[PDB]
Amino acid sequence: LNLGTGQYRFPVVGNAKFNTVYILSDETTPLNIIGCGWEGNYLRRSSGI
Amino acid sequence: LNLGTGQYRFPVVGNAKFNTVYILSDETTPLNIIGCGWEGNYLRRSSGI
Repeated sequence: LNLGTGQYRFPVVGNAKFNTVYILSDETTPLNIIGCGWEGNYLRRSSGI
Repeated sequence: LNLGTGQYRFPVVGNAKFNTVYILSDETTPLNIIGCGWEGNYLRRSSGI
């Protein structure tokens, strides 16, 4: 088998309101997804509360 | 149809105690309102508590 263990990093570049990450595959093969992270620049100008 | 998805930003300029935002329309057409935000300068001189 070709199975492997995480993680896997991949660029999701752009605004948060517009990027829709999704996982289609197919297959004759399993998968497991444990967690999901993200990073990114955050800048709110109006310092709230 | 002409439906669309948010957001929509629009100036509510002035003091908070005096601005009354409200939504009349009419129509033969639906609407949905999910959330509402606002920003604005806040300056309380007397640093309370």
